[PDB]
Amino acid sequence: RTGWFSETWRQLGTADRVPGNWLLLGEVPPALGSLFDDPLTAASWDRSTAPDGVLVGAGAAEDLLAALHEVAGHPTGPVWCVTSRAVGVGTVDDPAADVRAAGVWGLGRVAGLELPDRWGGLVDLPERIDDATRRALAGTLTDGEDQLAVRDGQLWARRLVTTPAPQTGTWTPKGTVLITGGTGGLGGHVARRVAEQGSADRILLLSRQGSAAPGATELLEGIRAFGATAEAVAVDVTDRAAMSGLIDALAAEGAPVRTVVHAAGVVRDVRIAETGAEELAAQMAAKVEGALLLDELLPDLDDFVLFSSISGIWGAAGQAGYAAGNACLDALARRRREQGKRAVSVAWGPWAGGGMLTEHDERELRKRGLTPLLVPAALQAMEQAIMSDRAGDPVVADVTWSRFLPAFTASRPSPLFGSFEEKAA
Ligand SMILES: NC(=O)C1=CN([C@@H]2O[C@H](COP(=O)(O)OP(=O)(O)OC[C@H]3O[C@@H](n4cnc5c(N)ncnc54)[C@H](OP(=O)(O)O)[C@@H]3O)[C@@H](O)[C@H]2O)C=CC1
Repeated sequence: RTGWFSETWRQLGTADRVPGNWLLLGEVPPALGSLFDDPLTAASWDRSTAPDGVLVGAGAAEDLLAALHEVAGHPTGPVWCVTSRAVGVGTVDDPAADVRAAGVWGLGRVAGLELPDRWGGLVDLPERIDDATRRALAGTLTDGEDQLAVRDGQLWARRLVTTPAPQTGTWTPKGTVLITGGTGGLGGHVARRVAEQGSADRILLLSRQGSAAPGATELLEGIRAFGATAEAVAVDVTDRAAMSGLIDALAAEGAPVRTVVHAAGVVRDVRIAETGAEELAAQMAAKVEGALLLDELLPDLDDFVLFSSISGIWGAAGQAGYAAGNACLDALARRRREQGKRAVSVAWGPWAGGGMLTEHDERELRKRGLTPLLVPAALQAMEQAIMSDRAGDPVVADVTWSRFLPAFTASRPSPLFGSFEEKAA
């Protein structure tokens, strides 16, 4: 049975300062630096002394990555990371989405899994740090929650819960459908689904390999049987000149892009300790910079569909960059909807039937309570997510909680999944 889940936030039921010898990294603003008496910086810290805590001010995943490299191999107290505009609590005073800040949370969750005894947590604060905000943070740093937000002086804690699955009509995309990563595994399944519907004029499969991609010839032949024209174009989704050229040429033909499905991306297994800034950027490029470029160049679309991952929802060891990029996608969908435009980001669990996952990957996933979604089930859930009468960003995965939770929490407890614990209501 296909699991549908969503992020939600629980309002929790405060100090004037934070005692001790703290190390402040990244950009900690003056209204927070003043909570600490004589705090250390990266420059002033004598690495032989263990600070009582670390506070990292991060605007993007790279900032948190840099801070974690600074403290690697040195004893410190808990490492806490503060952001702003990184999460949407669902209150009236929620700020507008900051795509790059959201990446901090994707990476930070992975830090919790890789460095379970060292990682403190994430706190999202309002942009303007008033006295109420100062006190909420101080109480948090002085006092098991590790994914927190401050809104109107109150603390909220992040949770993952079930939602209802949308019950919708049929997805019938029209005109030109652009599928980035379209010659890949999931891209190909989506391409065939679109073709089968018989609603579109043109299906464009975009990837760096284009028509030179393995399997592309057979994929295109199969699509071309159904009525729409189809082509594979060899284009880097991060290349502004190439992307703008393609989009402009289609509009000039009277066949402008009307739907985007963004499945371009890469996945690597590299611990934070082994991930440099350049590699982090390479890991995030197609997924994040591609999506941002698409959003910019295509303000008027019927649909803008981002293929995200459970990695950006709850994290996995070795997936810092992958998780960060996926968290960015979820934020971009929120941002685009705030601008009055259609967008959905579906945070998928593993799929069966090819792509990123090898036969062996699939068997290890099942071990930790993740069963690959069958392709028909996944595609149906995709249609449901797109055609939903209400905006949301769904998490869609086949999770067996009795196996998943003990594996996920083996090295570190997780209040995120409270609703799946023994006797949870
Ligand atoms: N398989 C799964 O279980 C899961 C997949 N996802 C997401 O689905 C998407 C596709 O996954 P999947 O089909 O498995 O993976 P694939 O590797 O099969 O497909 C990825 C595609 O992205 C393309 N790509 C990578 N970089 C660029 C770039 N700079 N410009 C244009 N295209 C690029 C690749 O082609 P090329 O190298 O030719 O450029 C390839 O076609 C990914 O974004 C992934 O994160 C999410 C959750 C689960």
